[PDB]
Amino acid sequence: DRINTVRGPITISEAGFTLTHEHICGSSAGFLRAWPEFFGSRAALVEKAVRGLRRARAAGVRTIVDVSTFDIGRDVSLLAEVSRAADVHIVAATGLWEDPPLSMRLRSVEELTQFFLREIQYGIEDTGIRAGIIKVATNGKATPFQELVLRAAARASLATGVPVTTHTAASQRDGEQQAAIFESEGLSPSRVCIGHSDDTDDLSYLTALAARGYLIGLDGIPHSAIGLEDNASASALLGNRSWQTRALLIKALIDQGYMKQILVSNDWLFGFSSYVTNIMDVMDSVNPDGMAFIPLRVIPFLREKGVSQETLAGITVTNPARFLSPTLRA
Amino acid sequence: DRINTVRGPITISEAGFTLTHEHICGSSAGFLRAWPEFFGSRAALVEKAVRGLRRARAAGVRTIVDVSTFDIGRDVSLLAEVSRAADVHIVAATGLWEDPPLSMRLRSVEELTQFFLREIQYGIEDTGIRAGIIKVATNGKATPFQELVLRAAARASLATGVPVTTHTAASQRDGEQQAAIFESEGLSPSRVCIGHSDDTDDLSYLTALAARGYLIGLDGIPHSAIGLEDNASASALLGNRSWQTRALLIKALIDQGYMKQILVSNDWLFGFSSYVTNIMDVMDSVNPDGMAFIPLRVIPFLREKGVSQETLAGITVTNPARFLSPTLRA
Ligand SMILES: CCC1(C)CCCCC1
Ligand SMILES: CCC1(C)CCCCC1
Ligand SMILES: CC(C)OP(C)(=O)O
Ligand SMILES: CC(C)OP(C)(=O)O
Ligand SMILES: [Zn+2]
Ligand SMILES: [Zn+2]
Ligand SMILES: [Zn+2]
Ligand SMILES: [Zn+2]
Repeated sequence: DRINTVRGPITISEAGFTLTHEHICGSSAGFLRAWPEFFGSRAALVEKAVRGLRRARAAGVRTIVDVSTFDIGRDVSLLAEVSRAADVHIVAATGLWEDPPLSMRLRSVEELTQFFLREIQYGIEDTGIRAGIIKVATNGKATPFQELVLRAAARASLATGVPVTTHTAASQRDGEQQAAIFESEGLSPSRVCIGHSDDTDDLSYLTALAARGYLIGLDGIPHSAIGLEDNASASALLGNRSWQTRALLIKALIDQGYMKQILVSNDWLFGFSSYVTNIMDVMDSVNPDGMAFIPLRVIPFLREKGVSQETLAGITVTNPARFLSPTLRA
Repeated sequence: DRINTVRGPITISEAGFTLTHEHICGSSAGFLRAWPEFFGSRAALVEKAVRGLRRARAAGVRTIVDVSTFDIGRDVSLLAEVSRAADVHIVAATGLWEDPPLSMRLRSVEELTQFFLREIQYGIEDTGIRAGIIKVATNGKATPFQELVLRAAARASLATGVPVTTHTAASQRDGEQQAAIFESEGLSPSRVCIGHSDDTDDLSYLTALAARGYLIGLDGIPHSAIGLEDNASASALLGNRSWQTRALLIKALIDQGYMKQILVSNDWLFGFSSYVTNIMDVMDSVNPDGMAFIPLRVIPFLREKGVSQETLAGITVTNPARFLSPTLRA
C-alpha cells in the first residue's frame, strides 16, 4: 500500500499521473560530484530540472520514476532537492545499467542481490532514501555479468515486491532472453516492464512479451533525429522513426487488448554526460516540451486517433500504480 | 618548493621516505559510498589502513603517493582521515586508470585536460584537496581514449609541473608508446614515471626508457603468487616471479647508472573491490608486512646484495622528492 519516493513513502492514490522511465541526469557514478562544471554547475542542473518538472506538473504529471542506477550516476540527494522544489514525486531506482565498473562486474549473483536489497530495504548510500524499482540492461545477447544482474534483480523483486524495469536493444528482441532469465528465477511477468520497446515496430516481438504478462515500456516517444540534418551522433542515439510512429505503438497494443500492460514515458533528462558533449542541447531542440511531451503532445495525438480519455487515464495513472505497488503478483 | 597532500602543502624535506605507488583502497567511483559493507564497514577499512600505515611509519615511511584516480574510486576524505590518524603524508592523484565510465570515455583531450587541471589547481570534488600527481594507464596498445588521456595528462603536467605516473602491461612494452605520446605533447621524461616496470625482466625495454630520462617505477615488489597453490585468480594478478626477482631489478638499474631514476613501491592496498572477492585476504597472506615490505624486507635484501645505505636513501628519499617537486624539468 506504499511506494518509496526520494521524500519517503506515498500512498498509491498520491502517485497520480506517472512517467515510468525518466532521468534527472544521465551520468556516471561520482561524475557530478567530481566535475559539476561539465553541467555548467550543480546549481544550473538543479534549476533546469526544477523548471522542467514544474512544466510537467502544470501539464498534469504528479510522479516520475527516475530509472537512473548507480552506474547512471544517480544522485538521490539531487533527486530529493528537485522533487521538493518542483512538487513532483520521484521514485528512485537500484539495479545496474550498461556501464557497471569493475567493482560491480566482478560480483556474484548473491553479492549483487545483497546490493540491490540494500538500496530497496535499507537505503541508498547514507541517505535513508529507498529505491522503488530495479533497473537492468542488455544491448543484444546478455553478457555473462548481465545474466547475473537480471537474476539478482529477480531475487531482489521476489524478496520485496518492487518491480523490475529493463533497457533493451528492442530491434535485437532482448526482452525474449530477459523474460527467459527472469522466469528461470521464478519472477512473475506482472512485476516486469520490458523497456525501450517503442524502438521496434515488430508486433510479433511486442505481443509475444505482452501475451505472457509483461508490461511493455513505450518510453522514448519524443526520441527522433528526423529533421536533424547531418548529425550522426544524434541519429545513432535517437533513430529516424518519428514520435508519431512510436506513439502509434500505444494504439496498436490497445487495439490488441493490452491496454492494462502499457507504460508510457519520454526517457528525458535535464543533464547528459554519458554521450557526446552538447547532446542535451540537441535533444532540447528536438523536444522543447521535455517530460511534458507525453501529456501535451502524445495524449492529444492518441485522442485524435480515437483512443478514449478513460483508456489514456488507465495507461498514465492506473497501470503505473499497479506496477509500482509492491507485490509478488500484480 | 611545496608538494600538495590530502592535509595541505608540505615542504620537500617533510616528504622523507616516500612510497611512490600505493593505494588506501582499490575500488570504483561511488562504490565505497554505495556499498561500504563490501569492506565490512567504512570504519573497518579506516582502522585497517591506519594500522597498516602506522606499521609503515614505524619502519621509516613518512609519505605515500596514493595513485588511485576517479575510476579507482579515490575518496580523498578517506585518505585525509587515514593520513591524520597514522601521521603519514598522503599525496592524492588525478588522471584516469583502466576503468573510466562513459561520462569520461566520451570526452575530448581538451575536456580531460580541464578535468585533470581542476583536481590539481582547484580541488577534488568539494574538498579543496589538490592532487600532487597524474595517473594514467594502458594495457597493451593504447585505446583511442587512452591516447587522449595520456595527452591530457601531458598538458596538465606542462601547465602545473605536477608529475605523471603510469600503469603498463610491462611485458607488452607499453612505456615505449606512452613515451611517444608524452613526447609528442612536449612533456619532459623527467616528469614521468613508467610504472609496473618490475613486471618485466626485459632490460632492453627498461634501459630504453631510462636512457631517454624516464623514471622507472619498480612498484610491485611483494606481488607474487609463488607458493599460493591452485589460485588462478591470484596467479593472473600477482604473477609467478618472486619478490627477489623483482627486487633485483633495482640492483640491475643501479648497476647500469640509473640510481637517480628508480622509484620503488609495494602497490599495496587496504581494500580491493575491483577484483575477485577475498583477493585482499589472499594478498595479506602473501605479504603480511603490507606497505612496510619495502623498508623491512627489500632494503635489507639489497644491502645484503652489496647496495649501499647511501644509494638506497637516494632512491627512497631524494628521487621521490625530485619527482614530486613541481617543475617542467627535474
Ligand atoms: C475499446 C478500446 C477503447 C475505445 C476503450 C476506451 C479507450 C480507448 C480505447
Ligand atoms: C657504485 C654503486 C653503489 C655502490 C653506490 C653506493 C650505493 C650502492 C651502489
Ligand atoms: C542515459 C541513458 C540512461 O539513457 P537510456 C537512453 O539508456 O534510457
Ligand atoms: C587496483 C589497481 C589500481 O591496482 P593496480 C594493480 O593497477 O596498481
Ligand atoms: Zn536505456
Ligand atoms: Zn533511460
Ligand atoms: Zn596499475
Ligand atoms: Zn596501483
